[PDB]
Amino acid sequence: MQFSKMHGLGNDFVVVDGVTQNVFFTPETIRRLANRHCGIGFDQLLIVEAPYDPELDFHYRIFNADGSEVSQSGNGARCFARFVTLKGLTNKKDISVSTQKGNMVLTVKDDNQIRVNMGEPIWEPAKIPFTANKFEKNYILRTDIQTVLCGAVSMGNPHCVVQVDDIQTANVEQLGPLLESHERFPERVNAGFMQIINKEHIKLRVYERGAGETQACGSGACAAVAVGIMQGLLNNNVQVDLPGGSLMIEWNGVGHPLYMTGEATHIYDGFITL
Repeated sequence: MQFSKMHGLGNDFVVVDGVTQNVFFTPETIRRLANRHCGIGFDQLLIVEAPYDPELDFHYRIFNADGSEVSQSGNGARCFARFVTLKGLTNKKDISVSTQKGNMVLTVKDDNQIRVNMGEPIWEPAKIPFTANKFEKNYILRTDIQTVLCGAVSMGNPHCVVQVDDIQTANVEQLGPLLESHERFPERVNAGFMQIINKEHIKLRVYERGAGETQACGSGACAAVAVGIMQGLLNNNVQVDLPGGSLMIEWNGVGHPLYMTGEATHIYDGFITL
């Protein structure tokens, strides 16, 4: 079996062509391959598959080191786009792809970066889902230790964005869990902590739904910028600094889709018989 190793902002993936190859991995095999000392070594596994839909170009699944399939809006999108391009699985500039959760359109920029069309941000509370009487630019959320103000929005997945003075000392450890599993968020939520440096630059930390804080949560960068723009604290093109690295977010407001742009790097190609 052939595979490629790639990385994008804090995460390193093993990407496999599951289109021209029939691939299957027991959760066990995945755990073995993810092991950095006895296996290939990687944070997540990405399989490119047929879409079984004449309107899409591809589909792809992501598995964590535990061998479980996961659905994180936008995750692995850039590595996927560069992989199908490099491997000649497609030659289009705009690629339609579906993930376990939703759909996306990827654009391979001339500068070699990947621009992801994340669609229009969803504000209606009920559609997030988030329990609230009506829409608000800033919602009052009570937690056992503090009442916080936050913007709430959906990029397919639920988001809670709290602004903080200093990203390094923000109480992510305690507020993250309290927000992530707050009652007013029926299906749980991704809790973002945003420090605004200026109208076109922010630093972000995310306590991902069910996974906690990691090196980078793209959909989180999207939500944070969307909220900031909605509140009038940010311009329409913003650089987001996640722990793993930076992303560029562009959103022209309601009626427009939000774009997320970043890099994806090919490292090497491998062959392994399972």
